[PDB]
Amino acid sequence: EQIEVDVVAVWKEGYVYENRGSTSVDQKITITKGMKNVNSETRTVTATHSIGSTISTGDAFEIGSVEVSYSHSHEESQVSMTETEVYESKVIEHTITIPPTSKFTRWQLNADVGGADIEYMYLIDEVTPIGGTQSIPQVITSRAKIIVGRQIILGKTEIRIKHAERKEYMTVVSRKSWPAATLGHSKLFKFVLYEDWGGFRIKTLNTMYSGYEYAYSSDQGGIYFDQGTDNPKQRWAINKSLPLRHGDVVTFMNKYFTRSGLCYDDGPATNVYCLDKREDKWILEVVG
Amino acid sequence: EQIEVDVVAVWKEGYVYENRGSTSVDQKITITKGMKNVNSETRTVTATHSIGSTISTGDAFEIGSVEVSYSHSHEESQVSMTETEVYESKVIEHTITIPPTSKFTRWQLNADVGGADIEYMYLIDEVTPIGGTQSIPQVITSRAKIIVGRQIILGKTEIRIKHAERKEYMTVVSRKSWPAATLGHSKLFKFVLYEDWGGFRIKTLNTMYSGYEYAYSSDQGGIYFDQGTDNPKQRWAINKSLPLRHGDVVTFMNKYFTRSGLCYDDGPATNVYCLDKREDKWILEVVG
Amino acid sequence: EQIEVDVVAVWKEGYVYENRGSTSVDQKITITKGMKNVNSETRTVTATHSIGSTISTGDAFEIGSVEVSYSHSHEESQVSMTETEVYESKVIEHTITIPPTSKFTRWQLNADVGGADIEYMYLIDEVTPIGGTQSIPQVITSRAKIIVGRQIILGKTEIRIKHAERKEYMTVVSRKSWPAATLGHSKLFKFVLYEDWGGFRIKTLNTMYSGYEYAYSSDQGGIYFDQGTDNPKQRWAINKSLPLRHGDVVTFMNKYFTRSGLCYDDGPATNVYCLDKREDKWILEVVG
Amino acid sequence: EQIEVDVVAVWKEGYVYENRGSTSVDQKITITKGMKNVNSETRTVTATHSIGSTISTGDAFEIGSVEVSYSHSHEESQVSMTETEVYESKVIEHTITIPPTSKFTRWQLNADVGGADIEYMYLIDEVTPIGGTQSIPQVITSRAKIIVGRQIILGKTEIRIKHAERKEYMTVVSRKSWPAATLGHSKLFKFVLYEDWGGFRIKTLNTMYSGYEYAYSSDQGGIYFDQGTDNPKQRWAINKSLPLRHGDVVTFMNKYFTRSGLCYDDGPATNVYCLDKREDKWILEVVG
Amino acid sequence: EQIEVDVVAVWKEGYVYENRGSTSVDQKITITKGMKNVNSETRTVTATHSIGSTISTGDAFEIGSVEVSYSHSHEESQVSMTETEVYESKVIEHTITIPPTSKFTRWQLNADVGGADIEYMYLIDEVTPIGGTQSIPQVITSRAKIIVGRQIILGKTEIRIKHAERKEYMTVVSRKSWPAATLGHSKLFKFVLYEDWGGFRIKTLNTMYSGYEYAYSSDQGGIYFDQGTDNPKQRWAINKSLPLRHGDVVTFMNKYFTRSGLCYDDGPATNVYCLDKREDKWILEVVG
Amino acid sequence: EQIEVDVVAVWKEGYVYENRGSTSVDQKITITKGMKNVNSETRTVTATHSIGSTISTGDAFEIGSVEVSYSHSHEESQVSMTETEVYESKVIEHTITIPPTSKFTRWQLNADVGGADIEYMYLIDEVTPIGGTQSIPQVITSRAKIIVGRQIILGKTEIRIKHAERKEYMTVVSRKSWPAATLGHSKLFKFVLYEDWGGFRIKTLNTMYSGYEYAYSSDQGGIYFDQGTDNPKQRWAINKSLPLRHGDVVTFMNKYFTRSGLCYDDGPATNVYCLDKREDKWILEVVG
Amino acid sequence: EQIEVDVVAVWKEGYVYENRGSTSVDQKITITKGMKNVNSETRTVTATHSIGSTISTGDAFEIGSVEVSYSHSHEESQVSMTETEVYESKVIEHTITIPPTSKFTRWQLNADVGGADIEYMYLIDEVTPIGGTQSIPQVITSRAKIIVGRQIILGKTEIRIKHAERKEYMTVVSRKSWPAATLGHSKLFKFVLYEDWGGFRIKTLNTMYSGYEYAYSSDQGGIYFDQGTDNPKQRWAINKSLPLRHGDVVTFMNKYFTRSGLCYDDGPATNVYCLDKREDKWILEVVG
Repeated sequence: EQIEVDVVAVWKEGYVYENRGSTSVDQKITITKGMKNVNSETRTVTATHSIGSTISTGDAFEIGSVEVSYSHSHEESQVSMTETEVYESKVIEHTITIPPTSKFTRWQLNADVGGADIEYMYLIDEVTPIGGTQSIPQVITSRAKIIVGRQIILGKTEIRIKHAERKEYMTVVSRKSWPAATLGHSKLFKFVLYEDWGGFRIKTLNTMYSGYEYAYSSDQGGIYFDQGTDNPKQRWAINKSLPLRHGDVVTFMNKYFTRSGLCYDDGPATNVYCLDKREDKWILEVVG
Repeated sequence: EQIEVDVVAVWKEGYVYENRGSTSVDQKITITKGMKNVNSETRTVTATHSIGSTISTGDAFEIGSVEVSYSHSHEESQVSMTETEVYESKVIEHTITIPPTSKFTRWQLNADVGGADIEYMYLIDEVTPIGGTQSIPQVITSRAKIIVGRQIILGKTEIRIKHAERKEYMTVVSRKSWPAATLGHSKLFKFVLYEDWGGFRIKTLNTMYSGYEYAYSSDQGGIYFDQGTDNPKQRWAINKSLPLRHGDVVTFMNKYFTRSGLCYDDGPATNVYCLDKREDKWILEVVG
Repeated sequence: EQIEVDVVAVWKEGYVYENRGSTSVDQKITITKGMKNVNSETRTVTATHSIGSTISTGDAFEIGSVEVSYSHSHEESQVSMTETEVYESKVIEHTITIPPTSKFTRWQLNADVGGADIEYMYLIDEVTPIGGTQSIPQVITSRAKIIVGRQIILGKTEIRIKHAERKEYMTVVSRKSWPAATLGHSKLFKFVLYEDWGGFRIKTLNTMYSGYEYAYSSDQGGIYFDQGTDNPKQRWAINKSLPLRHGDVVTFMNKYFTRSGLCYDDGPATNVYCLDKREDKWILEVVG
Repeated sequence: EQIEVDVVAVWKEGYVYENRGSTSVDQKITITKGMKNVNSETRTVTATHSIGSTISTGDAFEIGSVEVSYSHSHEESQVSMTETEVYESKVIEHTITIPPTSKFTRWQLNADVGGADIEYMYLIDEVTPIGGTQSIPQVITSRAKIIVGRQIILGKTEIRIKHAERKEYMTVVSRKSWPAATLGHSKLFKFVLYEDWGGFRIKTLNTMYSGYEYAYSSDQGGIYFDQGTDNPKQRWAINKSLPLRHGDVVTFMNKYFTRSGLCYDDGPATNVYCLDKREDKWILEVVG
Repeated sequence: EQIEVDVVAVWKEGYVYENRGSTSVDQKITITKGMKNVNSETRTVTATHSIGSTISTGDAFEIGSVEVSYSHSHEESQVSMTETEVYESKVIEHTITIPPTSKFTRWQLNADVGGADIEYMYLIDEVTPIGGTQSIPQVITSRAKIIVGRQIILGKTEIRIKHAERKEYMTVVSRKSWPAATLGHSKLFKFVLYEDWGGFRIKTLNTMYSGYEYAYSSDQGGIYFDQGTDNPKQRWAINKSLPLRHGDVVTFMNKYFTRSGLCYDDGPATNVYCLDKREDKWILEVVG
Repeated sequence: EQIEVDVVAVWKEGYVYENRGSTSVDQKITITKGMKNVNSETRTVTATHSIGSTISTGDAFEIGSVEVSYSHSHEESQVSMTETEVYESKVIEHTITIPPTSKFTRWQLNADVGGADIEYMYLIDEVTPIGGTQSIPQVITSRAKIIVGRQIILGKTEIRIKHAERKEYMTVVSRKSWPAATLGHSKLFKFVLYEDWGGFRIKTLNTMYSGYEYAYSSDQGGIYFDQGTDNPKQRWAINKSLPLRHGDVVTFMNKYFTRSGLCYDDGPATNVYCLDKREDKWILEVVG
Repeated sequence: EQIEVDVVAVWKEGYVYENRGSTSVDQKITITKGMKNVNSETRTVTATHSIGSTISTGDAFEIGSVEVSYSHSHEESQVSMTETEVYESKVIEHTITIPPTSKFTRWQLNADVGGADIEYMYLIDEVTPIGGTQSIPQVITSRAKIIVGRQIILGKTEIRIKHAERKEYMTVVSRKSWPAATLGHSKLFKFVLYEDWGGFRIKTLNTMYSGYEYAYSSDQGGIYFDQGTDNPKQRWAINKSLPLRHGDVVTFMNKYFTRSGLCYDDGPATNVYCLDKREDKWILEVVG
């Protein structure tokens, strides 16, 4: 089920090499791009035992005083660091033999695909004789055909929500005596996105307490589930325009709490919050 | 005993290279992905001995005072750091000679297999002439055939539980005068998963105290074994839908304590707890 | 829709190699240029419990005093560093065999394209016999043809604003009871640039409160939206001369607050400010 | 519009290799030159809460005293480092097979071009038989032909000033109720250099307040714009002798404040100052 | 305008390799020499706000005392490191196949050229059969022909002085109401070296105050310009014997202040001093 | 003017490889030897401003006391590190194909040449069949022919003294009202070594004060010049036996102060001292 | 003057590789052994100037007190680190193609030569078919022929003593009014080893005070020279059995002070001591 689309590729970085000499030139251009995230968690437990003892004689031994301050201190400290480095590089080398009196031109464009919100690095290497009218592509526009996943029909489509950075699915647990959203490795928990005039409602199918089905943000910040109402707190706002599709990255922004968005945070007894300035990317996928 | 399945591969990262020049181009793309975990445990023992002695004369030697504060301090400190670095990389290089007036297109998809919860990196390299209608695959869906292990029949199947990160099996030991779960290298300890209307019950076969067979979470957090009851504390919730199979990664989430899950933690005299926000991955395997 | 333009390339770095010997020489020149940005965020929580106890006897036990100061201190500290290294290199090697009694000359120019504000590294390698009249290019001027994107018609063109460094779009949220600009991953929010005699007005289409449409800077610094007036606070100044085009990097400088410019900053409940000495680069793109 | 010039190349570093043996020798000489600039900006926020409580009994409980000093301290510190490494290397390898009974001689000269103030590394490799009269070039003088940019006619030439290190153009903003120079990404701001008997005057075309056109240094240090007068404060001194040309690196030194020069500095509400011992390099370029 | 000269090359480092076996041996000797200079400049701004409050009750609440010392401290510190690494390596590899029953001998001499004060690394590789009378060159003397720059005629030669390490020319500015020497990027400032019976006088041509022409050292240390006198303070001593030539590295040592020499130092409002134990190398060059 | 000499090479390190198999073996042995000296000089300037204010009420507000200790502290610290790394490596690789049933034997000897005090690494690689009587060379003695520089005739030979580590010549300056030795870049200063029955006298030719010609050590440690006397303080002791030659490394040890030797040290207003336990190597060279 | 000897090579490390497959296998085994010694010497000079001023009003301003404690502190610290890294590696690679159904066996023995106290790494690589009776060499004994230096005749042989680690010869200087041993670069100082019934006596030839010739250890520890006596303090004990030879590494252990040995140590005014637990290796060599 593919769809046509207008891709646009804006410039990023160019490079030209005008070989004028009689000899040819071998040329190698390596573009490296590398992320490296490290998450350390040191716990330290220091324990000191100090025994001070001062012997002083000023009043009775009149003429002056001798104050002998002995002191001892045994300090036992136990540290325990725990790093977790994760790194990802992408080297891209291109070896080209540039002929004599030919200029080589690399144009690195960043091709952003419309609709789908996909982007890809679009290099353009040319080798042509000199002198000539140089054609620098500031913005290229290509007509692409995206092969696309199954469309999510809002209402009557069971989709499981997944956090993109964590790779942990959205689950339902009982905080207080209320159903509440939490990140978890379980794929059993499913959701159904609904659309009213107000906005998007995330309804659960697997809920502990019966009736309490539609997700909403509390005054505190945490996510709980309530009954279907006309409350703007239980509505949400999706970043991508309809229709929603398989493997679609979205960011649920609360309608009442306009600033805040559905996100991960290390809270007490719940870890899916609607905090101010938090637009966490949720990949949503469909069940078989 | 293989089974059919719908694999789906969502986009991750793309890359295009439009060679337009008369000369061909050799191209090398190295994708590195490397984890590195380091676990240090420093113990430090400092020991100071300080001998202060102050001689003061203000009262008797009237006009002012001379206060001579001598002091000494011998500090013997012994440190003992112990790191344990473990690193795992996976470099993936692809050398390709791109012909003249041909574009090369790499599409990196992340192929998530349905049911089994397996995922794999699915690269798609193409080399085709220009200009042409570009076909960007946002979501590919493939029909795969998983060769699958032996199915776990809930009741009448002896399975030993194993912690995925630690590679240590679940064992039974006597905490207080109660059988309790602990991580250990022994494979002799076996379990039988049962399913009632409430949820999943982890029953032991090798227990110290007779009768106390089914796993349950205490008010404290630690795991103990009790008799068969209608208590939701002794039920559990598995992340993968049935049927359970060999080499299946699961996360046992307590039914009463909805937030907490069966997990590893450095506690006193037991190291398998049901702590809040802890979904530790247990690979469960079948005995021969 | 391409346009002609005068490119100018000013000198950066030169290099000459006069091989005079009878034997030829293989020559390899690697130009590396590498950025590496690292963003750590350590949170530390130290917790000390100290129990001092001093036993002193000076008054009653007359002749001097024995002051025995015992003390204890248990210090539990938990650190949690989180780095996020991102690095980008660009190595450029050129292997050339220089013949006998020939000089090789590399001239590295930095070719700045006019109008479009694009720049690219322009190397010039020559190989010629010796001795000869050396031709050093301080400033080359080339006539280029920029392939350019769709032109933004000021008024009647829906453009979404995007922060260049963050790759986050400009969005509208309700700060206080006022519509206010914020960075966000949502592409649904669109803007229309207007031009009066005073300057450039950024009007929103998707606003929460009706009427409050045109962006303006407050006395505090934060960006809010107001009605259309003759106020210089709601005007702005764009760095590139007209016409504005697709994928155009701009810097909106407030007309009233001449120093300040539309920018990202970690504020409370809004993150798009007009702070003094802040010229953040906004790529603006057109909707399909 | 090229011009002739006398290039002079003074010695830097030599190297000789006298192969005397019957076998030839392959020789590889790599000259690396690498800059690496790193700009970190750590912000740290420590927050301690300490609750000391001491219970003492000396007066009433007569014979001595027991002073029990309990104390607590919770220290929450949040660090946030942000490095920005930028590195640039230039490796230059030359592989040469030196024949038997031939000496190889590399002479590295630093060729400084006259007038234009351009410099380039000028290597001289020779391979010749032995023994012979060695010709060491301490100072070579070459006649070059610089291809030069468009000449700046002082008065009636609109030139935009650009900071070389920052790559940020000179702009005009309103500090106090006075037009003042600031660095900015806007290319709209233009200047016209004038020459009187006193010195060089930097006049603006785009000024906020009408009349206040010519740049001058204040008693504080900051740059403002005033009317045309016979004041030496508004004159300047350019490092390169006339005529000024496209892509010309200059350093504007104030005539009154002889020590100080037009430069970048992080001041409050203006960032282009005339500070003592500051000769910042301004590339000045011409408008199309 | 070349001149003959006696080069002398004293030993540095030798190496011999006596291959005695029937098989030949490939041999690679890499001599690396690498400088790396790093110049960091960290600025740190710490700001603490601490609110201590102690509540004590000893006098009225008679029997002992409870002293409850609460305390708070918010410490905001901003660091800003700025390194500037510059590195220069020179690897020199020589691959040689040593034949059977032949010894290879490398002798590294450091060839210091007379008069001109130029030096160069002079390797001597030999390959000869064994056994033989070994000829170790402790000191070689070669007759070279230096190609030399234009001679500086003392009086009637305009030369601009340049600091070798900084690559900044000597300039004249007004410190107090006196002309004073400073480092600067301007090449407009010229000097004329004069020679009397006493020593060398550095006269300026471009001076602010008329008459004050000849350089001299003050009692403080800084360099100013005075009228022509018989004062030894305004004389100087050059390290190289006459005649002075183009691209000549010199060190101006004051005649009165025999220890001190013309040098760079970060002083207030002047940066060219005559400090004790400072022999900074000034390259002096001639104007076209 | 070459001279014969007995070289002796004592053992350092051996290595044997007995290939017994039917297949041959390629073998590569890399001997690396690398020095790396780093000279950092950090200057730090911390500046604190602290404003404490305590409000206390105990006497008047009778029953106890409230002591509110507010405090503030602004700490501005500026650091400025400056490293200067210099590194020198010498890798020596030897690739050899060892034939079947042949042993390869490397013997690394350190060949110390007599008289001249030159040393060089003397490797001996052999390849021979097995089994055989192994010939291990503990001490080899070779007859070499040193090509030697011009001999220094003690008296009537102008030689300039040079510090080996610093590469700075010995110069004469006026400390107090006395001529004194200092390190400097000037080659104009010359010396003449004289030999009496007592020892070696370093006489200057270029001296400021007439008569004060012969070098001597003071009671303080610094080097000054005095008239010719029978004082042992002005005599010296050279490490190499006569005759002295060009490029000869010597260590001048004072005859009176037997422990101390002529050396470099950072003193006030003189930097050539005769300190205890200081045998700095002076290369002495002859003038043309 | 060679001598026969029994070499013995004890096992160190083995390695076997049994290739059983039909395809051959290329195999590369790199043994690296690398020493790296770094000797830093940081000198730091901190200088604080602190101006505290407290204004207090409690007595007169009755009801409580305001105590305003202002304070200032300017801390100027200058650090100066100086590392001196010296590293030496020895990589040893052996590339071998192991044929099908052949096992490769490396046995690394450490061959210690008798008498001479020389040792060398003795590898044994074998390649043979499988299966076979494996012959593991725990201890090999080879008959070698050491080519040996000139024998030292105890009495009537002038030998100069040299410290192995420092490469500095033993010299004589006047500590107090006594001749004393010191390390120095001078080769003029010679010694003659004598042997009595008691032990070895190190006699000097070049001594300052006449008569005081034979080396002995003081009660302090330092080495001085005395007349010939029957004192065990002036005797010594050599580690190698007679006869002593050229380039012989020895350790002189005092006969009276049995624990202590002739060694280097940074003492005041002498640097050759006889300290407890110090067996410094002295290479002793013969004069020509």
